[PDB]
Amino acid sequence: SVYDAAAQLTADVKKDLRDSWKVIGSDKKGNGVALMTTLFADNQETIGYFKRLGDVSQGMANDKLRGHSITLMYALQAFIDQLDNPDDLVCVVEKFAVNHITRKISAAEFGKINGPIKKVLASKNFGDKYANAWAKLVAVVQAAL
Amino acid sequence: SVYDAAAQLTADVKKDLRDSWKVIGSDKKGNGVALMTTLFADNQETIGYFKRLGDVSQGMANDKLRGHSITLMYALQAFIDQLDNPDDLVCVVEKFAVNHITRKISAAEFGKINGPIKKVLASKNFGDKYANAWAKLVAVVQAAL
Ligand code: HEM
Ligand code: HEM
Repeated sequence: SVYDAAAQLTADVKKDLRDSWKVIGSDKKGNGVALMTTLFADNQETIGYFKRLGDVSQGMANDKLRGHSITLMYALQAFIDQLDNPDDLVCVVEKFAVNHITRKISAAEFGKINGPIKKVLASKNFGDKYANAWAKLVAVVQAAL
Repeated sequence: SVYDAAAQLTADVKKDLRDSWKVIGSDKKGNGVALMTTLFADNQETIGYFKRLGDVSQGMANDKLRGHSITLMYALQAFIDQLDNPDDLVCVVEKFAVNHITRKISAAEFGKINGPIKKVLASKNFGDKYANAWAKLVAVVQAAL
């Protein structure tokens, strides 16, 4: 359950999330778009869920993609900000899951974001330790889908 | 249209928005919930749009309401962060409008949030000067609906 997955965020895992986010969340537009383009490149099958965004290969020049990418980073920001209180992290995660459930996005489908995150982290000199920490966070959202 | 509404966001308006957000945004859970509960108390009819949240009379103690309230504050954070680049503000505001248009929330209906904002600001001692600035930000969103 989401309450059990949230308890998997141990002390060091939370610390690593904060340390990496400090750098990554420093450029929400840049890292946000990079995150989305990497997803579409490594998992072309997910582009179908984003028909409304139009020509996704345009990248930064696509206003709708840019708007979505920026917005996505604020959701991550919200998660990081709730790490201190498990009860608040959970209600924020379930709130966020509502619309993804409506789009019929499964836990397995959501998990495809781990690849893009690992690559963006690596581009910033953050290794496997950090990618695994983020996977743990993503797993909390997966438990709610 | 949205671009034109953004044009009303002058240097002084943006300054007052950033100064007031520095305080209001420091307690997203507290002020977020205060905003929602004030909206429900002053305009009971708006509760119709929030059936999913359940017993909203519970306030902060209602996990779903608390979850939605915290999340709402990150949308405002996004707007505030894009104030210096109209191009980014616009794409973020339009991205934000998508779900509200789908819910059939008109510009007039959305405008009902102005009262709650004015009251929350006043509780922190931010007068009409600041309330007018925020009304202008809400007007940019209204232009997108
Ligand atoms: C780090 C992971 C992710 C984050 C933080 C994230 C964040 C968001 C946010 C904040 C929104 C806007 C609010 C809403 O409508 O729910 C959204 C929309 C959306 N998300 Fe997610 N999401 C993530 C991953 C995914 C994945 C992996 C998929 C699909 C395989 C997905 C599909 C969608 C779709 C289709 C939309 C609507 C886009 C539009 O039409 O503008 N999301 N997501
Ligand atoms: C400045 C004011 C407002 C902000 C910043 C805001 C922010 C948000 C955010 C971030 C979400 C989550 C993403 C989404 O589903 O779109 C949302 C959801 C929603 N908003 Fe807005 N909103 C505002 C005012 C309103 C108003 C006035 C209404 C209606 C009278 C409204 C009705 C809704 C509803 C029904 C949801 C879904 C709630 C749920 O079932 O969890 N919003 N809003």
